[PDB]
Amino acid sequence: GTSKLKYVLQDARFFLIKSNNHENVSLAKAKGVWSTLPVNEKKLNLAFRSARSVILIFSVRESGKFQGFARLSSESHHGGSPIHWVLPAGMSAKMLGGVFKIDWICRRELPFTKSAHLTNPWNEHKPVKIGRDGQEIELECGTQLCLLFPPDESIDLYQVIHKM
Ligand SMILES: Cc1n[nH]c(N)c1C#N
Ligand SMILES: Cc1n[nH]c(N)c1C#N
Ligand SMILES: Cc1n[nH]c(N)c1C#N
Repeated sequence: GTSKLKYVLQDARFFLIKSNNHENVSLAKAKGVWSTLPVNEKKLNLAFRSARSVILIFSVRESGKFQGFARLSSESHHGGSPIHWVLPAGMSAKMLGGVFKIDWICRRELPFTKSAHLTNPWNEHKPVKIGRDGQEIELECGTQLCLLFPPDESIDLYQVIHKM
């Protein structure tokens, strides 16, 4: 069902995360982690303290799809095991902030064609697929976007509910 999912999303905050390649999303899905530039790291740390759930919705550039969504389980931290991100020409591993732990809620894809009816008030009411890495998505838009994803029957939200 969708009842536990709605419970996790109640009063949540949502952020669009844009990866330049599939490899970084694969790493995030395998290891339960994400690292972003310091400008976004500061926004996510503030959001984590402010809301009962902070949801990252991932999209690989030029893929025409979202690749899933996850909930922050921690603020960012440094000094952990290294993560071999594949970075665009211009981004360096030192330039990345710390590492956030994340719990995946859905590892399934959603094509942009399916979210064409959702606009984001925090990005001039443009379609929700449009946004820079780190763009915040307003509550109602973000909730409806997450509810469009196919259910991921491999995930049990019971443990996520307990972290809240
Ligand atoms: C209203 C409201 N409160 N929490 C939500 N996920 C919503 C929506 N949509
Ligand atoms: C890794 C990572 N963190 N933030 C990004 N825009 C990427 C990529 N590609
Ligand atoms: C991997 C990894 N590097 N840093 C972390 N906090 C993790 C986790 N979990």
